Amino acid sequence: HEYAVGKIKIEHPWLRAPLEGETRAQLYMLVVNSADRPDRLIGVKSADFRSVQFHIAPHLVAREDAIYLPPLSRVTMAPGGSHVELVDISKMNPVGWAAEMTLVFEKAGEVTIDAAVEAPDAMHA
Repeated sequence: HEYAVGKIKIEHPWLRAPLEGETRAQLYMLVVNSADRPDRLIGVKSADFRSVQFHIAPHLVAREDAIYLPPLSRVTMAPGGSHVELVDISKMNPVGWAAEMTLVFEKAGEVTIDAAVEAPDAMHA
């Protein structure tokens, strides 16, 4: 599933469902900036959770609340690598469903995605 707005593409967003009793989960998506100018992912809007923390290379233990995207760049995400932490989850659809959220890019604007809800220990897709 690809989403696109402006020169931004978001490929195959998916998340690990939170473990029973837990309120955090990891989300993974390929973000591509095909513009000759930088962009910034500055917000993730959802009624499902309070906030997000981006963990991106280099220094994956450090977090940030936006992602600066250089021109002609991408962020690849997977378990053990770059990822988004969804923080203070109040509700999440079942495994096999999707979670609706809106991404806000400073230049490209807003796109609503449906991130696939995968098993809590899923490694792909």
